[PDB]
Amino acid sequence: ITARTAPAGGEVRHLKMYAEKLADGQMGYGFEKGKASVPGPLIEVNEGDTLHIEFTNTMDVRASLHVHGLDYEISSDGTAMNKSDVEPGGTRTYTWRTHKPGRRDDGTWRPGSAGYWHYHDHVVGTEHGTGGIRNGLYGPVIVRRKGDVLPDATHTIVFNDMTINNRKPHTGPDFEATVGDRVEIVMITHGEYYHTFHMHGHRWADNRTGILTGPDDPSRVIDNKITGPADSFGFQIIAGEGVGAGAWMYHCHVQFHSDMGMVGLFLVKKPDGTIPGY
Amino acid sequence: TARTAPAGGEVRHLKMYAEKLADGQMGYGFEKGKASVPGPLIEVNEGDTLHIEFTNTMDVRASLHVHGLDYEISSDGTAMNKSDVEPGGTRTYTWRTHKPGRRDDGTWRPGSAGYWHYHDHVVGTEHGTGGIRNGLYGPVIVRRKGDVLPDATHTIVFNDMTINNRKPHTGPDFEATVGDRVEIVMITHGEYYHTFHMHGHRWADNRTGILTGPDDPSRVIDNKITGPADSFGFQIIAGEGVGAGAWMYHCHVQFHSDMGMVGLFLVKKPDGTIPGY
Amino acid sequence: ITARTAPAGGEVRHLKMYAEKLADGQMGYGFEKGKASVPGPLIEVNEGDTLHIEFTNTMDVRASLHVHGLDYEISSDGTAMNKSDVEPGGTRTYTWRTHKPGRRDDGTWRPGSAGYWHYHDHVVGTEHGTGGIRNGLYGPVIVRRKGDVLPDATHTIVFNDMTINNRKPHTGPDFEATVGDRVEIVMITHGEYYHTFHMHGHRWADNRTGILTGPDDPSRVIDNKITGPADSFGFQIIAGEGVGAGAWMYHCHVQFHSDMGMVGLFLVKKPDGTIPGY
Ligand SMILES: [Cu+2]
Ligand SMILES: [Cu+2]
Ligand SMILES: [Cu+2]
Ligand SMILES: [Cu+2]
Ligand SMILES: [Cu+2]
Ligand SMILES: [Cu+2]
Ligand SMILES: [Cu+2]
Ligand SMILES: [Cu+2]
Ligand SMILES: [Cu+2]
Ligand SMILES: [Cu+2]
Ligand SMILES: [Cu+2]
Ligand SMILES: [Cu+2]
Ligand SMILES: [O-]
Ligand SMILES: [O-]
Ligand SMILES: [O-]
Repeated sequence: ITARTAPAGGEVRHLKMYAEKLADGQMGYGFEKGKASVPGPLIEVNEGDTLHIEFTNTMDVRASLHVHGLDYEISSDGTAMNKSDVEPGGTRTYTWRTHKPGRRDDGTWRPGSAGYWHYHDHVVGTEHGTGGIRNGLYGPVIVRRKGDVLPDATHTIVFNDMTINNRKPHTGPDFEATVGDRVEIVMITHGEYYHTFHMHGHRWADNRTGILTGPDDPSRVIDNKITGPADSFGFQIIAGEGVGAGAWMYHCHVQFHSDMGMVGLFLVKKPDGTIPGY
Repeated sequence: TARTAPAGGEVRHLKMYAEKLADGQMGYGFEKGKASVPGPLIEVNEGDTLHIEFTNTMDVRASLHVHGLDYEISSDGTAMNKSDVEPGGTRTYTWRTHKPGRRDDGTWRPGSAGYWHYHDHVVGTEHGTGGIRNGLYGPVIVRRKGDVLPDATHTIVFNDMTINNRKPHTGPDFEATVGDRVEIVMITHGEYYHTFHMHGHRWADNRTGILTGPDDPSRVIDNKITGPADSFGFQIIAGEGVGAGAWMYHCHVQFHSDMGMVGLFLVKKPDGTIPGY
Repeated sequence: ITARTAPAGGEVRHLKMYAEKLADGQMGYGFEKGKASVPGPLIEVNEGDTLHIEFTNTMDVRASLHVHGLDYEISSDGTAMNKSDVEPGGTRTYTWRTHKPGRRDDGTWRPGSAGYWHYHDHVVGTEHGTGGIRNGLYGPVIVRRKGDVLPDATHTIVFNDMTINNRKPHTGPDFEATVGDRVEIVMITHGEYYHTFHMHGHRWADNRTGILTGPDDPSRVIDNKITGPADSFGFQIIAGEGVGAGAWMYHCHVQFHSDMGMVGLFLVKKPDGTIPGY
């Protein structure tokens, strides 16, 4: 493999994070005050890393940080029940850990932390974060295994109820690549509805990485994936591989959802920057 | 050095009843007056045969239908095939299981092993809609030789918008000690899709919920979409890498968790305490 | 393996197809005028094959052909946006390609096209084909890998909203086999609803082929599979294996759906043609 690959983990990392009310009534996470986003910023670590997150709640209601997949003690689970949320104006340090896979004392195989995961609020509106998730308090987390192939770019697509990334219907988001780029997609679902994520012109493996290890990998190859609230998966594709440049739609394939605006464009450009037809 | 399942091939006999419960629910049991919702766990090894003498103590027809396991049409539990049971009647159902292996044509026949379930097929409608709603469902585990055995098995059924037909916000809660090998059988019934989530723990999305080793490509998840009659299971080490605590499990459909589809996996320290209580 | 198996692909194939309004208001695809069907005809190719489809729209509204899984250039994506649909009475040639898996220049493993796929309209009623799909413009596509086991027969089961193959409730379809037949099912979902496909007396592997490669195959074995709009999977079973002859139900296991008529029969006959009980 002459693609770039992830190194062995084991670093201690520190991060500052905020929750902020946005002017339009949404709520977002950010690494810097005044720079919150929906979805929140991507967090990327290597198996074995530890992450300490000093989280400041700048809002006038309690809020928290809850993460899927990664190791955390009960004091970092982000729930009111376990006294793990954060009062208005307060600050709390959360700790997320990750571990490599390996053989247990009893001979069984402990799975590693690697995967496409996500974080979100757990106390805004209800004790399950229903109002916080609705308002935009969610973001992606990637844990890489040593040797995983690294992409040119990562895009995050969140089906939150009947919106993509809390955007107005029929406003994408769109993103751009050049034929041949290695593009990574993190796909997260939140809210009340099931969805089916579909991409024109591209396909991926329904496994941890979205990639086949080789000719022995039995994972199915798909272009359409059912998802429900708090499901997270990811994959990498070679933009335009075997199909060329174009305005490649991605959308939820539930027909009513598609018709109501759950559609975006994967704009794959020729080496001269053009898109066939535009 | 964990305990593992032996090779199967025994003929087993079981008595089972369907009973109307005082509150209007219906449940299966191994003994009259000891019916439960979910019904009792049935556990066999690949190659075993199970003969179930089933007695319907209710005033309506009822049946037993099973997923995954081999049965002849006379044991499919449907009215169509005359395998339901009249009120007060008794019928012997036979379920079989087989090991995987090579067919004459060189193809690979899959075994019966898996996390399965049984349920009524004739109460209320000819698809068991009323019987399932009333509580006539239960788990079945078929083990492959060499499968790792747990310390304890718990059954979690999302039946419409309830867990195990319980009132909203009443669990069920389960208890373990840090380090216990805990097995979960997860079954869905009714009209709704759900997403099963556990705080602090994760499992492999494959037959056993466990990876065979470094080559196992199965994804590792903590959130699984499920629909009516889906069944899966897994094993976790309670509190592994995360410690003791009151660990929530719930459906992650936001309205469903808000409406009460939540329980607690109470993982105790060796002194019996739960951090915070 | 002394079963029949798929050969290596790499042929250029040509096909004529039509879209046709049916007397009852449905719309169907066909290989010949007056022989349209819902589902449309099965298209079956080998990895490496190319397929040129000369598609004629005989209807009074625009219509198109969009395919999942297979390689196509943007000019064959079947969307209005990319000028890829067909005006009333018009004709257009679509090209679908397939490729085998293999090693990329960077050492990564490119997945092949093989799988259980499907095609459908993309412009009737809305720009996502909502009206065309509703009316019956969908059909199965199988791409075989060299060495794949070939069945005795293939049946296509489409959960389209709350119908099977657009049929009236409680009218099947029913299929017939003899104990020991190798039967292939292509299972496609369309519309607005999620479903769970269940077959009495039989089970399959939740992987690309529905079959285990051997004792090392980790895929789960199931008899109940959740599906959403534009999901497609398939499998092979040995009719009556270990269970014998009988009227074996298949249905959606959503209780309201089976009660409302999403039920059919897999009629597995003894060598004398009878079905136990009839
Ligand atoms: Cu939670
Ligand atoms: Cu959707
Ligand atoms: Cu498409
Ligand atoms: Cu969550
Ligand atoms: Cu049934
Ligand atoms: Cu739910
Ligand atoms: Cu969680
Ligand atoms: Cu069932
Ligand atoms: Cu589309
Ligand atoms: Cu259905
Ligand atoms: Cu069944
Ligand atoms: Cu489609
Ligand atoms: O959660
Ligand atoms: O069933
Ligand atoms: O589509």
